[PDB]
Amino acid sequence: RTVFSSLTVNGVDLGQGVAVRVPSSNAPVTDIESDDIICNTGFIQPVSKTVAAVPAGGTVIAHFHHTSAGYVGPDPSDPLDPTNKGPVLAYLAKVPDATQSDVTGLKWFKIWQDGYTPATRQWGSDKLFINGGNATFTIPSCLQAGQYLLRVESISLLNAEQYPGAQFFLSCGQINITGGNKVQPVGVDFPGAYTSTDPGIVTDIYEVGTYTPPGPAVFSC
Ligand SMILES: O[C@@H]1[C@@H](O)[C@H](O[C@@H]2CO[C@@H](O[C@@H]3CO[C@@H](O[C@@H]4CO[C@@H](O)[C@H](O)[C@H]4O)[C@H](O)[C@H]3O)[C@H](O)[C@H]2O)OC[C@H]1O
Ligand SMILES: *[C@@H]1O[C@H](CO)[C@@H](O[C@@H]2O[C@H](CO)[C@@H](O)[C@H](O)[C@H]2NC(C)=O)[C@H](O)[C@H]1NC(C)=O
Ligand SMILES: *[C@H]1O[C@H](CO)[C@@H](O)[C@H](O)[C@@H]1O
Repeated sequence: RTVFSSLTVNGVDLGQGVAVRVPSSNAPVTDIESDDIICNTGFIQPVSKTVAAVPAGGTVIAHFHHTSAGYVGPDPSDPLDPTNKGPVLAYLAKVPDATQSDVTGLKWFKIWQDGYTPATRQWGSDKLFINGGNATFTIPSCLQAGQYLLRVESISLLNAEQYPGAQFFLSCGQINITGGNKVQPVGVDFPGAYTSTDPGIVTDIYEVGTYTPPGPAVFSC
């Protein structure tokens, strides 16, 4: 169990809950056909009306912690219990307004992931743990400026030998990409991008040799 609940943009911490729709619970989403797979559900109200300005090319940190409160001191399961092996992923979708309530029917492109590295037997989740819940990635330099949602996700595959089983821990940040260029990548639907036959979603982690995280290939300029 883990929750993405704060952002840092080019080394500046925005504050707990700022520009993120923070779920009230650290309970996972498990239904990949639910609209809950888009940006989670049950947000702490009132939801932030901050939209973080981020230059295209800028470095973002999405902060995960064990609970929706963020950092509350030492905890052996903060940011997650590292027995929960799996990937970490980040997607963007262009939106008319990053504070709009309706997140359905958006087109999501993947900008970062960290899956499994066979030679070191290390998962993205292990690195997230080592990094104190910091999922650090760059916003592609060539993107069209404007408002976007930033969907960042930690998947636990501990119970993923069947479907349902995989546990999806995700939130959406609210950003305004500045500068940039004119690229508007092709995206995928949520729900829809993840299916019950995807071997990134149904897998035995005690039988992993190679692993491919679910969803489309990472977009890069
Ligand atoms: O079908 C029903 C489900 O939808 C429901 O789940 C709840 C759906 O409403 C959620 O609250 C939302 C949170 O998002 C707000 O949107 C904006 C977020 O950005 C802000 O900057 C802006 O001001 C907000 O407008 C939206 O206003 C608010 O309603 C709630 O958290 C979910 O639990 O459950 C019942 C199902 O039957
Ligand atoms: C995770 O991210 C935070 C940024 O939110 C890092 O904290 C900052 O570290 C820099 C340089 O190391 C300092 O200038 C800031 O004063 C720190 N801010 C804090 C502690 O709130 C933090 O080091 C990262 N954690 C890990 C384990 O990498
Ligand atoms: C944002 O910051 C990181 C270093 O903190 C860089 O690695 C990245 O290229 C971007 O400048």
